[PDB]
Order: sequence, then structure tokens, then C-alpha cells
Amino acid sequence: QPVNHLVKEIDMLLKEYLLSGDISEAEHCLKELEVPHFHHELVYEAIVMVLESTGESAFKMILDLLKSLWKSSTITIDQMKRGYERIYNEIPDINLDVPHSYSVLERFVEECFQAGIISKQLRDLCPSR
Repeated sequence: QPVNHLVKEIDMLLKEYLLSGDISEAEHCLKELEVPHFHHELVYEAIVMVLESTGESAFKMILDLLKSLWKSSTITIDQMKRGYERIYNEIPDINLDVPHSYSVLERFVEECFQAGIISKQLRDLCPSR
């Protein structure tokens, strides 16, 4: 299949963040991509990475990145909503691939709500509930 160059760049950005811990680098690289109508894909891929990870480090790191991106006006409400809704749609299959993903997703969504970055409506739409 042909390369989706932008998916590749978003995955590289997220992996570089998880490996380096450098939130500012991640933010700057996202802005340099200049893809504000594909920020739903950043959100989607970031949450999939949390679901696929082990231990707590990726969960916290991705939480902190999404917190900063929302709070800095880098992701619009529509893009944020669509990223989470895309995860909510695909979670049955993600959960088959990675058991107990419903519970990880629910914890992640609750922590995002506790951080002020998603509406109560969007939290409540999580199918784990």
C-alpha cells in the first residue's frame, strides 16, 4: 500500500516524544507539520499508543501532551472530538488485539476529563461506561 506520509510523520513525532520525553519538541514538530485539520489523527494515534503500551509512562506522557495541546489552543474542539470518537468507534477491534483496552481507555478518558480537556459529553460517550 502507498505510504501515507502524514500518518508516518505523526507516528514518528509520537515515538520520538515517548523515547525522548521532550514535550516541547513534540509541540514544535506538530506545529511545523502545519496540519490543523488532521489533528484528530494525532489524537487517535496517541491514544492507540497508550493502549498498546506497557506500564504507566506512555499513559502519563500522552496525557500531558494532549493536555498541553488542548490548553495552548493547538487542537480545535472539532478535531479533539473526532479523535476521541474515532477511538470510541475502533475500540472493539483494538480490544481484541490488546485485551483490557476498555479499562485502560476508560482510565485515560477519566484523566483527560479531570485535566479539563474534554467535555463531560465526550467523556460520557466512552463505550467502556
